[PDB]
Amino acid sequence: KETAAAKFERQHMDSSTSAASSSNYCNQMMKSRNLTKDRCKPVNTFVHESLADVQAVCSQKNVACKNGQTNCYQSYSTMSITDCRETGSSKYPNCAYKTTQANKHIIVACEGNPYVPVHFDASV
Amino acid sequence: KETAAAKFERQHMDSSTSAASSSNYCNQMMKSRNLTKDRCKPVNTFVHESLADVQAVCSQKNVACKNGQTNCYQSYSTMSITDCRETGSSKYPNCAYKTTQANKHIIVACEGNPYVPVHFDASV
Repeated sequence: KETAAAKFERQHMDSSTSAASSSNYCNQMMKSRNLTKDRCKPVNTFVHESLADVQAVCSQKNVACKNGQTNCYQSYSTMSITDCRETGSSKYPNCAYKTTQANKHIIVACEGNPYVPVHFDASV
Repeated sequence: KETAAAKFERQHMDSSTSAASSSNYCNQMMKSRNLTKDRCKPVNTFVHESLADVQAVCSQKNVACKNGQTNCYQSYSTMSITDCRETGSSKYPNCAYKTTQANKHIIVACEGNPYVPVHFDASV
């Protein structure tokens, strides 16, 4: 239904903020992006950069993905990212998360034509 | 026949060094730890802290693991870790790695009695 590119954007992009505002950012974002609909998605990272900057990563440092594929790319520059981790007290449907704000390099998996991110591998 | 805890130790503990020595660290360790044996393991993290300090994370902050279950723990403090990522040029049996040294929080999955790390979930 939803495009892989569109899926990465809904799950990992937040260009409208430069950073996680408060400690409640994850609680709010995990829910508005539908990642809490049938279960509490345990982990998720939001990137606070323009789409253009994120798409540009597909042409930066080529590295192996977690699974062995070689279409992974690491940003040369650090980016404003928000780490969301489900806490030990969260119970669906009251999904609860720990918000962690940081500047880190990102690793995404790119595919298609045009060549854009379709998968969030990791942040380092 | 290694236990899941012994496996964790071989793969992710580097108590003997306070930090990644140099840019060759990953090439050396991936090999000596047998992670380059039949194939190049694409990614891996070494923790540079005493085994005691890492086992202690199993009683620190409880978080959801990547798989959704809640036997993961996030260390209270940052720890010295080295990130090893297989580069695009790497070719078995001559595995090539990019070494990244950083001070980050670690998330491990815990199991057994005593309750010790058996899986490296991520660094944040």
